[PDB]
Amino acid sequence: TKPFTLPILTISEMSNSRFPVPIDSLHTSPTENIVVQCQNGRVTLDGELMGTTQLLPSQICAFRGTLTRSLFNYYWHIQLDNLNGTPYDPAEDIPAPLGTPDFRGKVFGVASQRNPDSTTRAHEAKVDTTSGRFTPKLGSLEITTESDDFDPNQPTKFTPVGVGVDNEAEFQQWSLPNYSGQFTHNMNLAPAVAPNFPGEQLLFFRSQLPSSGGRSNGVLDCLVPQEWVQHFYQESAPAQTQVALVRYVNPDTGRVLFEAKLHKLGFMTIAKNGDSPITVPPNGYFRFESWVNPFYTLAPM
Amino acid sequence: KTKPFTLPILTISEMSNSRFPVPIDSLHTSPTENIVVQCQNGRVTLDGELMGTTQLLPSQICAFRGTLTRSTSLFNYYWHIQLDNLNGTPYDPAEDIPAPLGTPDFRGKVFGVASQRNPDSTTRAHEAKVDTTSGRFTPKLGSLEITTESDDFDPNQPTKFTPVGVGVDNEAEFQQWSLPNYSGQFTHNMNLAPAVAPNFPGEQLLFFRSQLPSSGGRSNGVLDCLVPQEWVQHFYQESAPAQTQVALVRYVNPDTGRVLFEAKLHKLGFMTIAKNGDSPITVPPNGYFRFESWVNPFYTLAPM
Amino acid sequence: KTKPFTLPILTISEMSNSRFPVPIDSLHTSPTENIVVQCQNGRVTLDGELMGTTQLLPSQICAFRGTLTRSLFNYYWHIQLDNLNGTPYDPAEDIPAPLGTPDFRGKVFGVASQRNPDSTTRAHEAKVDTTSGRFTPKLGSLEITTESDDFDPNQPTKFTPVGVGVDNEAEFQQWSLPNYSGQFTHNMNLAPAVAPNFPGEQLLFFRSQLPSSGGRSNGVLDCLVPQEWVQHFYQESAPAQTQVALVRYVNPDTGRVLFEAKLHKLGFMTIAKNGDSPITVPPNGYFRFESWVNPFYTLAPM
Amino acid sequence: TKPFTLPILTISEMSNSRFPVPIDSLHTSPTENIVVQCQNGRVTLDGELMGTTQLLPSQICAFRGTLTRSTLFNYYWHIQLDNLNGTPYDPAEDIPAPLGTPDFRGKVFGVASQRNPDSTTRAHEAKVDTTSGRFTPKLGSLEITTESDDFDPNQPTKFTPVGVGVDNEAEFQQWSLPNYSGQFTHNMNLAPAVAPNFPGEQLLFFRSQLPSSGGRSNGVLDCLVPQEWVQHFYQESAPAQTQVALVRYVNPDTGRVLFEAKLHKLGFMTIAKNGDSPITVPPNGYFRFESWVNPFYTLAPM
Repeated sequence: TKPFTLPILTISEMSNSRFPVPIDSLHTSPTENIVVQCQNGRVTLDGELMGTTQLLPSQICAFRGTLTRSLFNYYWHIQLDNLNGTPYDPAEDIPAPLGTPDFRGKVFGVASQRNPDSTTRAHEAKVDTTSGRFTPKLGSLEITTESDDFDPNQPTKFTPVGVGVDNEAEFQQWSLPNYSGQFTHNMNLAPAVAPNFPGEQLLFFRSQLPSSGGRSNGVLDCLVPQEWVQHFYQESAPAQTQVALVRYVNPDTGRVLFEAKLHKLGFMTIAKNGDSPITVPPNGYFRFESWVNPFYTLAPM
Repeated sequence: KTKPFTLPILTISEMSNSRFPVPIDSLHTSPTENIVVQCQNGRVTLDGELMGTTQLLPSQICAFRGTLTRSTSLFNYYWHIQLDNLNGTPYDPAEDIPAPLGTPDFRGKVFGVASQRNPDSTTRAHEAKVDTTSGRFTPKLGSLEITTESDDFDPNQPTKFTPVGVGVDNEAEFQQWSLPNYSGQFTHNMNLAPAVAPNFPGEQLLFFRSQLPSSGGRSNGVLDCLVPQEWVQHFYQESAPAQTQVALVRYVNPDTGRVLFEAKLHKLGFMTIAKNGDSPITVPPNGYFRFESWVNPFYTLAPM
Repeated sequence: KTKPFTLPILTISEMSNSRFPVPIDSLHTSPTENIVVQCQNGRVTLDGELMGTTQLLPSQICAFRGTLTRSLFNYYWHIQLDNLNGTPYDPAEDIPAPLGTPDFRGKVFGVASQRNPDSTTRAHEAKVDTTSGRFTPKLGSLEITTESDDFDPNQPTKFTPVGVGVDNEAEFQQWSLPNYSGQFTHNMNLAPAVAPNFPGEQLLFFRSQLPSSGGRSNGVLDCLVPQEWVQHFYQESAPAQTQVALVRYVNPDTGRVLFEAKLHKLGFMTIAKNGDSPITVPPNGYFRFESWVNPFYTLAPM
Repeated sequence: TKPFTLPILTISEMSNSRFPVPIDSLHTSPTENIVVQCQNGRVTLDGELMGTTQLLPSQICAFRGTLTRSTLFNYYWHIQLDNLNGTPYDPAEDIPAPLGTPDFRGKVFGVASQRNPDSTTRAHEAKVDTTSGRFTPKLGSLEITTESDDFDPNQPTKFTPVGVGVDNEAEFQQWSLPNYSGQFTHNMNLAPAVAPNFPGEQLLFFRSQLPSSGGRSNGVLDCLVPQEWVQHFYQESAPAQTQVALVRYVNPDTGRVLFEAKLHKLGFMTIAKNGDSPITVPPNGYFRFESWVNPFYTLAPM
C-alpha cells in the first residue's frame, strides 16, 4: 500500500489550478450563498482527475484550434481541437474540452498563429464565457480582438493572461458557464463541495489575476494547487478514509500554526468564521499527519 | 533502503518546457559541437539541486514583477522596470545567482503582456516586449527595459509581465543558445550553471522542444530545454541520491510493452542518445520515459 | 550688457555646507598634494552648471526616500530608493548616483521615519554605512542599520541626516568617495577633481563640524563652495569671462580687505597660504567679487 | 531702481521656511477660524525679515546652547540658549524669541548632540515641547525630553529637527503660537497676522508633510513663502512699488499660464479659490512675477 503524501511546497511555490498564475495567498470565507463547483483543479486524493482538469499548468483556460471570421470589436470563430492537437470529441464524458475556463466573464489573453509558409502573428484577445457562442462542449468558441491582423483557416493558440471584463460584476468565479450554450445544460460535472462540520469553512488557494481594464480585482480561488493535482495523479495513493488531517508547520520555528481537513474529493476546510486571509510564514508548508474521520474537531483559528 | 531515483510517468503531451511556460511539442536531437549549450533555466541535478536561474513555478519562467517608470532617455514607448523578486521584495544583486530566478536565458525579444493594478484598484494591460540584448537589460543589477505600442501605463505602479512568445523581427535575432549579458556591459555573467555536452562517441544531446508563439515575422520560435519543468519539480521533491554520473532511461510504449529507444540521463540534468544528425525523435502518444538503471559513463547506448 | 557675475552677500554665520545640511562653521585651508579632492555634492560651475550629485535643496544632502524591507545598531534594513518624486531612481541617467547621495566614506547618522496608509507613524535613529557592500545607490538601493526593531516592511521611509556615526575617527574619510554601485562596477559621471594650478596656493574650504552619535570623531566636513552659492550661480548663470574670478573678503565696518582669493570657474577657491590653518574672519565680513583675472594672477599671501 | 524678481524654482526645488524639509505640495483653505501669524518664514517683498525668521534652512526649529540636568521619553533637561551663531542670546532684542524658535504648539522631534572639550561625543533622540511652562526661549531657556540618559551636563549641545513628536494628532497645532515667555508675559514683537482681503480669495500655502515619531499625526506644516524666497528677497531688497504683486504660475512645457495669484507686500499669497483643496501643478511649472498691482485686482478663478 502506497502512503499518501503532500509535496513540500511554500506559499510562493504553488500555482493556481484554475489559471496560469502563482498562488498569492490563503483565504477563507462562508460559502452558503455560492456554489463551489469549479471544474479545473479538481482531483481526488487518490489521484483521479474530475471535471475539465488536466496536467499542464500553462493550458488552464487556454485552447488550440482553427480560426475563422465571424475596443475589442473584431469577432472570430474558433473550431476547438484538444490541447494535444488531436480532434476534440464532444461525445466524451467531460463537461467541455480539458482546460476550458470554469467561470463567467472574459478571459484576457493573446491569440497567436503560425502559418505553413512560416508567417506569424499574435495579438490581444478575449474569450467571453457568457456569450451564446461559447459552446466548447459543442466544439467551438468565440474570441474578440482589437486587431484585424488574423488570417482565417490557420492554426491558432490562446495564451491566457488574466481577466478582461469592463465592470467588476461581470467576473463571477463561482458561476459555471454554459459549456453548450443554451442548447443544453452542463454535464459530467465534478461535484460541488461544501464544509460539513460546525464552525468550518473552506480554505482557498487565492490568486489575483491581471486585469486589462476597469477595476476588477481579478480574484480567483482554487480548491487545491496545480502541483497537488500533478502530485496526486502521479502517486495515486489509496485514500484510507474520507478525510486527511493536515497541518501547516513552520520549519523555522518547529511550531504548528493551524490544522485542517483535506477531503477525499479534493478540498480543504478549517475551523474559522468570516471572510479573512490566512497569513502564513514564508517558509511554512502543509504537512500530512494521518487519515482521520469526518467527525474530527479542528483547533479553531 | 537507499531512496530510489524515479521519473514521473508523463507522456509527450504532459510535459512543460522549463525555459518557457509552454507545453513540450516534440523530441529533437542535434549536433552541438560548434555551439556552447549553457541555458540557465531548467537546470537541475538528478539529486534535486537547482542551478542557474531555475525556480519551481512554471508560469514565472521569463516573467517578471516590479515597479514601472518612464525611461530616462510599431513598439515605440520605452519603460524602465525596477525588478522585484516574486515575494514582492526587491531583487538584491548580492545573491549568488546569475540573475533573478526565471530571467530569460537567450538572446532575442520576449513578447508578452504587461499589466498594472493601482492602489485605487484601476487596472490596465497591453502587449510588451523584453529585449534581452538591449544595453538596458541588466536584471542582475535590478533593472530591465520593456517596449510597448500603447502609451497607457501609469508610472510608479506595480507591474507584472506575462510571457507569451518570441517578438523578434528577423529570425536570426533569436539565438536560443546565446546567453544575454545579465549585467549589461558593466560586468561579466556570474554563478552560471555549467555547460553540457555528450562525453561519449556517437552521442548527441536530446532536447525537449517547444514551438513558441510569435508576434510577427517568420520566426519558428524553436526553444529546446534539457529537462521538462515537471522533472525539475520532481527531482527537487525527491532528491534521490545519484548512484552514478549517468542514469539509463528507456522510452517505453505501454500498449506494446516494448522499448522504442534508450538514452543517458546525466547527473547534471541533460540527456544524450546514440544518434547522428539533426532530427526529431517521433514517439507514440502513450509512450513515456522510464528509469532503467544507474550505469557507468562508458555504457554504450543502442543506436537511435 | 553682459550679465555680471555676483556673489550673495552672506556672513560666515549665514552660509550652509553643501555636502551636509548644517551651517558653515569656519574657513579652513590645508595642503592637498597627497589626496584627491573630488567631492560630488556642492559642485557647480560659476556659470550655473551643477555637477556630480549636486542638487538645490539644502536638506536633501545625504537624505533619501524609499521603501523599507527587511534583510548596538544590529537591525539591518533594505531601502529601495525613490527620487524626490516618489518614483524609483533610474540608474541610466548620467550622474554618479541619486542626487544628494553621500560623497564620503563612513557612516551617516540620522533618523529613519515611516508613515503608513493607515496614518500610523514611527521614527528611530538609523545609520548609513557608505562603505558597505550593500551600499548601491546607483543601482537603486542601500542598507540602513538601526537599534530599534520597530519598522514596518513595505512602507514609505524617509531618512533625515543628523551627523557622523562612525565608531573610531579613522572610519570617516571625507575625501574618499564611496562605490556608488558597490563592487559591481566603478564610479562614473564624476565631477572633476580640483587642485590649485599655481605655486604657493592651497585649496580654501568652507568647514563644518558635524554632530557625532558617539566616539571621538571631530566630524570635520569641508565643502568647496556653500550651498547658497550653488543655488545662486544656478539662478544667475552669469557668463564666466575667464577661468578665475578674483574675490576679496571685506570688512564692511572698517572698509578694509582682509584677504583675497581665486574663485575658479569649476567652482572652488584657492588662497596664497602654506600649511593647515583656520582662516579667522570678522563676524560681519563677507566675500565680494572683484574682477575676472588671468590664471597667472598672484594673490597677496594669507 | 532694482526691479523685483522671483527665483525660478520648481515645486520640487523649494524648502519649507518653518521646518528644514522640502515643500511637498501647494494648498489653499479658508482661514477665518484660525490665526495665521507664523513667525518663521516671514519676510517682506522688499527684503525685511520679521518674527524669528533667519536665513539658514537647517536652523529652523533648531537651537544651540548649553545643556544641564533638571528632573517613553523620561529624562528632562534644561537648555540655556545661545543665538544660532553661538553668540549670547540677549532677551532685550526686539524679537519674539531667538531666531529659528518653533512657532507652533506641539512637540518638535529631533536629535540633541554634544561634543566635549576632550572630543567625546553623544547624540540621541529628543523632543522640544513648545506648550510646556518651561518653554521660555524669549527668557533664554527651554526644556528637551529624551529617552536616553546619556547626556553630559554643562556641555555645548545642538538640536537637529526631524519632525513632530506628539502622541495624539490634536497636540500639534501649527496655527497656535507658543508662549515664548511661558506664562510670565505675553508674546511681543510678533510678525503681523495675515488674511485674504478680497471676495472669493483664500491664502495659498506651501505645504510639507513632516516625519512623525509616533501616533497618527499627519505632520502637515504650511508656510507662507518658501525659504528660498526669504533668502532671495533678503538679498535683493528690491523696492516694493505697490502693496500687491501680480504673480502667475506658468508651464514652460506648454507656455501656458495655469493660475494667477496676488503676492502681498507682507509676504503671503492669495488666490481666487474656495474650499480646502490642494493645488495640483505640473513638475516643470514655476511662479513668475508679472507686475505691481493694487489690492482691488480681480484674479481669474481656479
